[PDB]
Amino acid sequence: INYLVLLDQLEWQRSDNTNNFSWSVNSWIGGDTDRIWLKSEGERSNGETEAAEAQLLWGHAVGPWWDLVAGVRQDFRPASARTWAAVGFQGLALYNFESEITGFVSNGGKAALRLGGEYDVLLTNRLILQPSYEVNFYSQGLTDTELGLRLRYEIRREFAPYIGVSWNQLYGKTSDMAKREGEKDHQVVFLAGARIWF
Ligand SMILES: CCCCCCCCOCCOCCOCCOCCO
Ligand SMILES: CCCCCCCCCCCC[N+](C)(C)[O-]
Repeated sequence: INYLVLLDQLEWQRSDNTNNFSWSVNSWIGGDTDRIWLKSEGERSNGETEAAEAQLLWGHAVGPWWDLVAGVRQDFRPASARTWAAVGFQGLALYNFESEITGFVSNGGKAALRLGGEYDVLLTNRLILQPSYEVNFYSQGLTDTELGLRLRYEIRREFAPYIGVSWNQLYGKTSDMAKREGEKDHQVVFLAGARIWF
């Protein structure tokens, strides 16, 4: 009936001797009370997609801005794949906020939880500063946090180039493995990209 295509982040990322193209896409299709969400979010470098993740979710409205979502998450790595059942809650109001809390369950008793949010701070009607956060837990369990700041200029409302920074931290076993591989367990990542929706 209607739809929204929101390519929320299409961005090249630069940190310590790393470089990738990353994406975060969060789109939906349907009616006023029920919709199908298509989410996708991933990284590639050197023509090799290092990692990709997709979710297909039924969203049922529970109030003016919030949906209950239930569906499937599919993770891809070059030599492996993993399927999760997903259930959570998703809020979205364009030019205001997005917020999500989703749990995931997979075969081997594996569970995960993701918290995320962003909100728009209008500097002008077209220059918009967007702080964001994402928190990931895994249990077989806090694994990682990303605190972002993206400054976009809406040329068109449909094409908004931006620059930004993300403060990324690892925790616990993920942090210990990072250090064991000779790497810091935190990064400042620099971003250039575009936000596109229609
Ligand atoms: C509030 C905005 C913070 C601005 C931080 C500075 C961003 C500077 O970098 C912008 C251009 O670079 C972005 C990432 O680079 C792409 C990765 O590959 C490039 C290879 O050089
Ligand atoms: C279970 C997740 C909790 C999310 C908290 C939601 C905030 C409640 C108020 C925002 C809007 C609620 N509303 C109006 C959609 O019903």
